[PDB]
Amino acid sequence: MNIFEMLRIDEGLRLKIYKDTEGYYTIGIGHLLTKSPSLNAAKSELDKAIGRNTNGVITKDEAEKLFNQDVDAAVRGILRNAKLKPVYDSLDAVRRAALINMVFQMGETGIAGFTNSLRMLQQKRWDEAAVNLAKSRWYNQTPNRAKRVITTFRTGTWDAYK
Ligand SMILES: [Cl-]
Ligand SMILES: [Cl-]
Repeated sequence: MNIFEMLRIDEGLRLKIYKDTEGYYTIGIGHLLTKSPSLNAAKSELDKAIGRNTNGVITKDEAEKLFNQDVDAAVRGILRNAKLKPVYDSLDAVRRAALINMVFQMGETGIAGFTNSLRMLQQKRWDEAAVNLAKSRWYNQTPNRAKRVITTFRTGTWDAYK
């Protein structure tokens, strides 16, 4: 298990534009296209992301390519952020994957709300951090995925994912 397999399990793969759990147009491996309500505004963004006229459909290769760029950007965003960096640097390899997952799902700005949990993770207070993480819209909206990420932070293993 690694960060790619992990995120591929949590987001799935769809080759045609779909709407995510929040109702936004997405495609591929959890690649958000836009928050507007317009399917046309989403086809245009897709087109622009792929470099071709897609008509809302892409191939497995194109989805994987966006996925590769999105993980890379998630990691780079963590490393550039003054609040996230130190947490990431303090974590072991498994737990780093867990933080990346959260950033890929919710963006550096969604993660902003986790001030308290991040401090607990930095301190290595696993159980406490797990409790605190769970008191969040995140956890209430996508409980199953939240449980898997949380357990990964609590345990430091990929058990939630075998
Ligand atoms: Cl893009
Ligand atoms: Cl879920």
